Amino acid sequence: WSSHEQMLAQPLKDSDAEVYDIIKKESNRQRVGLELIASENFASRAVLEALGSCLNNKYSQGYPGQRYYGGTEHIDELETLCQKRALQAYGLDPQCWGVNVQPYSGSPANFAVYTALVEPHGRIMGLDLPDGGHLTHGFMTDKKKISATSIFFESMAYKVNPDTGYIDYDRLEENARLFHPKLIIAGTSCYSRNLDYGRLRKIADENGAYLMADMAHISGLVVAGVVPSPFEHCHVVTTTTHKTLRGCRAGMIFYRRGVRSVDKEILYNLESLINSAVFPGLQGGPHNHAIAGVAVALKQAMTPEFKEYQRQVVANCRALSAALVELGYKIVTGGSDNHLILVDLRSKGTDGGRAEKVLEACSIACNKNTCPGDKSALRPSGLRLGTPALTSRGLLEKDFQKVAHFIHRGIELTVQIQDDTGPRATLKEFKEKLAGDEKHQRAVRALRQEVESFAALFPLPGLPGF
Amino acid sequence: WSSHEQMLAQPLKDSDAEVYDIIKKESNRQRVGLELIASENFASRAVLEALGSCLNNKYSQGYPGQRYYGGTEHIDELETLCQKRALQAYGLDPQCWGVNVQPYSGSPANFAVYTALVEPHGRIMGLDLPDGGHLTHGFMTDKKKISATSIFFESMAYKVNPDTGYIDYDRLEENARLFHPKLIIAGTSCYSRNLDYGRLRKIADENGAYLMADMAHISGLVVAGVVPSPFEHCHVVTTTTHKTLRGCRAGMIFYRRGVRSEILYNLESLINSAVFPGLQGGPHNHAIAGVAVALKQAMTPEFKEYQRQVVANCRALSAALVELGYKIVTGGSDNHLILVDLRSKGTDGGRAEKVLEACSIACNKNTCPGDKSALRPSGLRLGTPALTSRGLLEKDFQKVAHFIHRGIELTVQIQDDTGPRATLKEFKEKLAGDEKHQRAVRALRQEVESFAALFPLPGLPGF
Amino acid sequence: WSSHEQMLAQPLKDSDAEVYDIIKKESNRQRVGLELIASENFASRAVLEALGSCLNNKYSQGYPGQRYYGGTEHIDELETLCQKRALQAYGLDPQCWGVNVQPYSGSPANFAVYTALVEPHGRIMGLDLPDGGHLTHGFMTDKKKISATSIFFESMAYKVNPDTGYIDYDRLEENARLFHPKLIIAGTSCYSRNLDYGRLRKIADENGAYLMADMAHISGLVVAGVVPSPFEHCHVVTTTTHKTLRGCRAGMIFYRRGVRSEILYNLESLINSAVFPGLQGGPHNHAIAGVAVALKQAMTPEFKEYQRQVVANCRALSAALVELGYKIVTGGSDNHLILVDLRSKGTDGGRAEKVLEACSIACNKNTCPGDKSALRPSGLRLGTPALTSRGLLEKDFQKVAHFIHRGIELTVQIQDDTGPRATLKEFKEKLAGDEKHQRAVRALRQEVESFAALFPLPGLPGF
Amino acid sequence: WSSHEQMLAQPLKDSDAEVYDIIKKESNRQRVGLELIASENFASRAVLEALGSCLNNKYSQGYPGQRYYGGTEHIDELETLCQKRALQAYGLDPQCWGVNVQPYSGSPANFAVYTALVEPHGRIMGLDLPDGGHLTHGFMTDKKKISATSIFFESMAYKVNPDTGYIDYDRLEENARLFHPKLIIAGTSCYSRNLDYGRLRKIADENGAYLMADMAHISGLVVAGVVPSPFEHCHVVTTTTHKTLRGCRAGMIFYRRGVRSVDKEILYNLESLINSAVFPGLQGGPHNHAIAGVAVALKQAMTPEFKEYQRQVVANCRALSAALVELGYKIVTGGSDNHLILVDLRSKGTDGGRAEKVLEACSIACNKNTCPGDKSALRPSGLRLGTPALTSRGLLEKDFQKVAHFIHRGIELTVQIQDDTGPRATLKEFKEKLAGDEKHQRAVRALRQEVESFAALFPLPGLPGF
Ligand SMILES: *Cc1c(COP(=O)(O)O)cnc(C)c1O
Ligand SMILES: *Cc1c(COP(=O)(O)O)cnc(C)c1O
Ligand SMILES: *Cc1c(COP(=O)(O)O)cnc(C)c1O
Ligand SMILES: *Cc1c(COP(=O)(O)O)cnc(C)c1O
Repeated sequence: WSSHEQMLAQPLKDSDAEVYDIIKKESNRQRVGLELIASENFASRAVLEALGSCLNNKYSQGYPGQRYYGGTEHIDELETLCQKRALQAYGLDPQCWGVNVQPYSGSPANFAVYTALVEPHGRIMGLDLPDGGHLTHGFMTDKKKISATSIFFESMAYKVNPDTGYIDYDRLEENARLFHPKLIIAGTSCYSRNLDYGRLRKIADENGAYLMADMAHISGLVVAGVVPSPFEHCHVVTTTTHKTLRGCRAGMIFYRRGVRSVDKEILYNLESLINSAVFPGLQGGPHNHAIAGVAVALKQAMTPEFKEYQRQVVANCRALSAALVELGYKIVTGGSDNHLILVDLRSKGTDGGRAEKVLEACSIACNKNTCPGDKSALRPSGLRLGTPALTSRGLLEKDFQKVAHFIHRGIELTVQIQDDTGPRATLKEFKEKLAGDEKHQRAVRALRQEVESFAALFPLPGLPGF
Repeated sequence: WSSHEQMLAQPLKDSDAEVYDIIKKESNRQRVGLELIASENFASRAVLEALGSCLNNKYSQGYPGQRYYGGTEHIDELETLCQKRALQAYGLDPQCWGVNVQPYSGSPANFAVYTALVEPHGRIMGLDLPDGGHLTHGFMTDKKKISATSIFFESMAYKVNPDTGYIDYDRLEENARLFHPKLIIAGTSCYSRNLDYGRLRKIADENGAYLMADMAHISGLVVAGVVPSPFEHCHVVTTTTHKTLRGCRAGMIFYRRGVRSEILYNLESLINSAVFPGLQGGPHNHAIAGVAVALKQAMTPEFKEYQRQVVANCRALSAALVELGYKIVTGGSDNHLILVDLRSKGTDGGRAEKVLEACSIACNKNTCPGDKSALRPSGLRLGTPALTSRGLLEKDFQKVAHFIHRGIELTVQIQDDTGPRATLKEFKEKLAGDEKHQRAVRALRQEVESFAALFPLPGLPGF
Repeated sequence: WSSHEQMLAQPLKDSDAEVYDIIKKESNRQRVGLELIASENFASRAVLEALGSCLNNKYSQGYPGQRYYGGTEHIDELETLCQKRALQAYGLDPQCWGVNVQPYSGSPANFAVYTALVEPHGRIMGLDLPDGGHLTHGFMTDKKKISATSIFFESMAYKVNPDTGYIDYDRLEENARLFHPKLIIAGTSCYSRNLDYGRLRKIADENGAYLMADMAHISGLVVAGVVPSPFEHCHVVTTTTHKTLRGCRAGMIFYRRGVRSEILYNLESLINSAVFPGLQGGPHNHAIAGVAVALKQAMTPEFKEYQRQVVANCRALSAALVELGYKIVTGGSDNHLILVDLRSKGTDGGRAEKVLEACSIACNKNTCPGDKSALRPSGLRLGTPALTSRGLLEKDFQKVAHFIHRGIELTVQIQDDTGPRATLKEFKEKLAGDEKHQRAVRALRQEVESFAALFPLPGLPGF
Repeated sequence: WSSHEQMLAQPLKDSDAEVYDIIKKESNRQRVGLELIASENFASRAVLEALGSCLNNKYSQGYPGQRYYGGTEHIDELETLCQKRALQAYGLDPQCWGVNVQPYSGSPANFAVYTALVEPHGRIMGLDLPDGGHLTHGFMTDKKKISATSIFFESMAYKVNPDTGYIDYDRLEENARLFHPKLIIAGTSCYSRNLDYGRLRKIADENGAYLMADMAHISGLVVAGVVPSPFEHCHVVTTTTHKTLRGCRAGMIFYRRGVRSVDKEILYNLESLINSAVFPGLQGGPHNHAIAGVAVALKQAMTPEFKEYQRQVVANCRALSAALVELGYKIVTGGSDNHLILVDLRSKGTDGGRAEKVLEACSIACNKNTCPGDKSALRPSGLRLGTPALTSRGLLEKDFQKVAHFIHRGIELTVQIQDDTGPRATLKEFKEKLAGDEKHQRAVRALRQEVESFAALFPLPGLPGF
């Protein structure tokens, strides 16, 4: 009873040794590994410190103008500030753009938008998952609706041309006339090229639909001006605050304000619809500590250092890509305009399914992903590789060329093991063959060692070993 | 780059002076004010430290043993551990109960459950908002569906008896037969009494519906065994991890496993699939560690003692207000809060909350079962969790009751000066634009803040 | 071809002997039986002749002045005329009322209205089936939506007070506030009392809902002014054109025009668009002519007198049964039918309807407000429209009451012989497989049919 | 009060002179006009006599096995008989096919099927309206759902290739994979070619969807074996009972029974779902007089005379088509396989919108319809012409060649008037110019005379001038 007050003041290290130890091991794992998973990054110490603030305590349902409770003087300064920085970072005129900074994450932001502009059973069109689309843009089969987007709304995907790897805008244009979407989504999870927002706006307008961009993956590149901005043609732009923006996990919803079209002119009614959908529609108390973190990240994102960082991200990807091509690997669309590339491993006689597991055992992180061709999702041919994470650690072109070779050594190893299993062997048997065969296990150990020694050469953003 | 590395290692104080200053002022505001808003609390230093961990960086869609990406060895140890502590804290047998610890907050947890068990347009019944219910349990008018629960599903509320302030279980029993709910919700935002879970389970079973408890507000009291547990009769229990549980903001979904009545439970896979890949993306592992830390602290006898104190304080605050002539809805409370009917003093919570706020006494308005209009709620909701975390005891809450009373008297004054009939905007002007009054506020604020500064403020060292 | 032309000019008797024979036997069955099924009637020769017209051949999608195809000069004269007579028959000012005469039947008319005013998942409230409501007003269980109304829309029933047999308007008033209906239905399939349309309009307005009356059963009584008109308080009135109106099978949708409360009515275009191109295709013009013919006949004093006789007969039949010791739900009736609670004789409508059928006395079972099980309805619904069209008067219905009584006694007998507890299939065996009994049936059938043959059978000359 | 009994026995002629007169004028209109509207026909006297039977009186909700009331001995003989004849007429084995004969019309039958197999918001794919599809197969715009099919369900149309006029099965195959239909509809309102049911079954099976044929327009041709049967590949076949089947207005639902697929095999659950949807789902008391009419029509449809009639129907269409082609008219898909043709009037510098009204004034009935090309529905280029109606009146090839010339004289007249109005004149102005200009009005009168004199040469099926 007396120690209750001490309990509240006791550091994590002393209070919960078990959780503390987990964080420590995790921190060390991140340090000695090579992060190539495209959606991964490292938040700055500043951002992380914001999350532990007393901002966790205040309930502030509503918005700066109208909150359900009082005592929000400072919470209001914060959310207002965060909104100012968000618009600023993207060179947006507050008279043409507004922004909601309360979404809990990327998926919640998207859903708030659908709930506001689409409504139950409204039609939505998004990039097909196997072609690089995201779950939240629609995901269903001929017998079931899996994603909440597909469950509560009516979704239909649009594909990429498998012979070029590019989104087939022509086919989408024709299909939109028959499907009658209320909203079209411009955003991807695994696509290395810029999106033709202008074309998509024409198609959207033609069908009277809204054009929503989900820039989650390129949000950081956009700020630095390294890839064309989606704010030029879209009505709404959703995004995560982590990934390439490098903040804590959260989301934001940018929306247009003012005149939409002439004749006499009609206006944008996006603002109130979106805000009401976020609250009291879908969420409760906003997570202010996360809003401060996002704010901090937005300030850092406007610095020339961040600008230079993003140029480096894209340059590294180009270098990594060229080095892999020189090694004989096939890159979808032949290359990239951004931070990632999709490597078609068919060019090496294997698949991303087996490759990702072998590379993981070597402490090289990345993930499998189907290539536009692929006649089966149960054996994706590609590997998605992104440069954001390692670039935040200071890796430059030369470093990524060395990384390309580690990955290659990995693919060679994966091929070795596969040939040692059989043509009709299962992924489970493959994984087991890799775990219980000292022969391959020796190869793994040796490559892991080089991979981790090379990784330890670079700093690990965050708190002092936390 | 030279400076790029340092930008990422730089402290918040130096990196972003503006945000830092805001936190500082906020920290100070919390310190000198008296927090009586029932859903507020103070997270421990340990919990807050977890949020700043490198756990922020890892993407772990899926679940332990079912991850999309590799490299989740430690994230798995964490989520698994968090689940173990969640079941443990509530004395739940892992063969009868399972738990999802990925919800981003209270509302997201509820929605995941509806999406899993109810499905589009499925019927849901919950306590009517004006009678103390929560938005996420249903909120619509005769012309519009406001809450996402009411938009994507078909909701119908059940009311409390305005003459007793208690949920009218009889009427709910009759209406369930006509409405045919697929799910009934047992949980509140402003109700001072224990819920008759057993009765609700009978009604749910009768209609073949699921009984979901939303213990967000009493989750902490439940752990300490200070109020009956909803795990005894419900099929599912959702909850926030903050509020009375005192963790960081997040949510959890407890669900039954095993035999239901041979017929088994299919809750687990439905709920997990709804959370992901259904509604969410990457879980927030730093928040999961925070919840884990909070669950360990919640099993300590200190936490147990804390919760007893919370309820004792509420009883004391309640008695002191009754002695001062205030009317408490249902006459008293079984938990951490009370709904004070200000009609007994000739005013409303709408005007009272603003005057008390100006005096640095935080609380909020809320309609009382009677109330013939939501635009003039008669009550004030007051909770003891926050101040109890600061060490306040019965004697302290009696002093607090007096400050609140001085406040009510002041609100009434600004009311007599405005006339028996005046808008709320007129009242506020008289409050902020009257020598004697703005002066009255200043004087009470001073005493309120001096008394408040006598107690410690949980959290990180010095902001 | 030589014979092809004649095949199309050939009479039914020569063309299809098998179908012809069926009609003949059916015609004879109708002649020698006693029709007491409340929804049955006999269409006049004039009405039937219209159905065989060349009006069958013309496709006229759309409406007068709004046709898809040309060549509708006469179809337009017809539909326009039919609309004029419909409004006229009910004393409706064409500036306050409009009417759609294309519905294929009663159910299609109701559905068109829901589709127009309610829309997918919109809420609808109607009388509970077991309390005398109609399928199309809502029909679902706790596990399944059976009626298309319950499948495409969200329905919730309102009940009658089992102690009085009257619709409990108070409870409906309270439930409407919680359910938030978009449309409330005033109409029944088995209810002997007038509906409190005024009360229902107050409740509808309070919730901003539309009040739709489904007068299918009393449409004829309404025309003759024998029961209060639903056109006084409702916004929409749907109806079958057969039953008590005595036309061919079809339906109509009456809707208000002008000012509702400035706010006007938008019913017309919504309803018309829902019927077409919404739900139907080419209208059945031969049926529209039949309805027109029936509406002209319905405005004659002869029809007026007929309807008075219908209600008088019901009163007489009712009194004779009461004198015989039978219990009538709500004690009596205001219209053409009565619901007889057979519990007062130790049996149920389920067994009674089958025995009476075997005696050539037609009627059907129906649950009484009390009834603790639909698998053993206690009542028998009896209507006087059909026999009244055959000329039966009070004295005749008293004789009919006795035949029915002899029937009930017989059903009870087959019941005593089967034991206080026996399935329905056992009862039927004893009925058809017992010297004394099948013999009892034969004897009563004979008297029933001899008495029935004393009256004329409306329709075409000789089939 | 006394005459009440007389009132019930009074003939229509004496009872309601006004309605009687209308029928008479209508009967005469049908006699002197030339019916080319593809969905029109003339019911036989036998069929019409059935409609006036005492069958109008009996309420029989439910089905032969289970009715809500008793006294259905004969109604049961009737519905049972009608079902037997329906299956028989189409050479269907009652162990593989079942049939519901209670639908009130064509549209109600389709809706009962959607309600049974698709369910609320289920996806449905049908031929696009402007390409010859039917309303009940789906009809919506980018802002509104008009047809009840589009309101209660989620529909998406599939188009015909505008360069060939044929349904583009390839595109439909691709789109079905993205749309995930639960049911695909094979049926048309204005399409002159046979449907590739086999191809559609492959596509349906691929997506696990049901294949429903709506043979309303070719139902009669199918019975006579003049066009391939949809019962060979479809799971369900809906149809009107009038149109080419020549019965009274009603509808039927044919559905498969027995084994569906192997592996071990799964069965068809269509029967109970469809029956329950019709009742107590959507309808109330069946219209027995209409069921007898359908029965009578089904018996007549199995006669060699009917068989010969249908061959004549198709031969006439071929002749009408050739005569119009020789006159320089463009027929969509170049010709027809059935009872109708879609004439593209662009080949004559006018549209079906103006043409249908001029031809109507000349007592030549037909209707406008957009041609696959058409860049606007507000000016459809085609005229749909069917031969069923006139063929029932005995018209043969020579007769249809004369009809082709009357129609041509009509088109020439329509062109004359249009040129007399202006390039940007409205259809309303065109219609008014045709009604208030004695010059054109004289042309109309003269052609009408020839048209009606020639029409009076043939018999008019039905009752003696009724
Ligand atoms: C990652 C990603 C998301 C999901 O973000 P969460 O924060 O995990 O919920 C949504 N959309 C796109 C385009 C993404 O890349
Ligand atoms: C507070 C509360 C919630 C909402 O929690 P959030 O974390 O704000 O999103 C849900 N349900 C009940 C019963 C509550 O008290
Ligand atoms: C009979 C009846 C109906 C149904 O009419 P149908 O013509 O059978 O389709 C609808 N509503 C009420 C109130 C009825 O009595
Ligand atoms: C005509 C037609 C219909 C409509 O029939 P109705 O009886 O008018 O309701 C439905 N489907 C198709 C394919 C048609 O040709």
